[PDB]
Amino acid sequence: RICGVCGDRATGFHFNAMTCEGCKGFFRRSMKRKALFTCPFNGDCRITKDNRRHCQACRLKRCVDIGMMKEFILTDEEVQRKREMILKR
Amino acid sequence: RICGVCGDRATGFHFNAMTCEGCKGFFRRSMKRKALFTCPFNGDCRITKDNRRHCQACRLKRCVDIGMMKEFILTDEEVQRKREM
DNA sequence: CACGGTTCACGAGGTTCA
DNA sequence: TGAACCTCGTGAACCGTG
Ligand SMILES: [Zn+2]
Ligand SMILES: [Zn+2]
Ligand SMILES: [Zn+2]
Ligand SMILES: [Zn+2]
Repeated sequence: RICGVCGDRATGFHFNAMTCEGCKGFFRRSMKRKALFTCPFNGDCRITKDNRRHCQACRLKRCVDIGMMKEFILTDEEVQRKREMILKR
Repeated sequence: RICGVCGDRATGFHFNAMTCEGCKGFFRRSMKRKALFTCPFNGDCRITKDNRRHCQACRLKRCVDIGMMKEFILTDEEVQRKREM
């Protein structure tokens, strides 16, 4: 269906919210990288499939608000223990 | 395509507008200095690739008249925090 | 299939130096 | 001023396990 962050074509659930592939990734990177973003405008930017790269603060706050969750992102160790298991197959 | 300010060949989007490399820089430099310009002639020079730099006031105007947003310029703070790594 | 991650080409922000 | 260059954030493709 539709991405709950930017409106774009969703591709399924990601981190617990219906989203597109861009926002799936923006959300994982942003949380892992612990980025802190700051809106250049008013803090209530209207996110769309085309302007979403313009306000990260608003995009990120939106992800969290529609329900996306960091706890679903793997930790480095979980990834490692996981690379080890695919590389043991 | 073509630069929305001078007609030069644009290099991609810049501050949210299709623009050449020079107008890109001119915009960012002006805004980072708040630089206010005045125009030596009337107040509507026709900006071209050639003259382009003879009227700062009219150019910066046209820049804004086509979308370029000073908000997309990195803040002294962000330009810094980031300037570390 | 669903949904975690990884790969890699590409856009757009800033910087250098003539 | 602006050509040329350095960076890294993006997202389309794609891999792998549950
Ligand atoms: Zn989205
Ligand atoms: Zn915003
Ligand atoms: Zn131009
Ligand atoms: Zn003028």
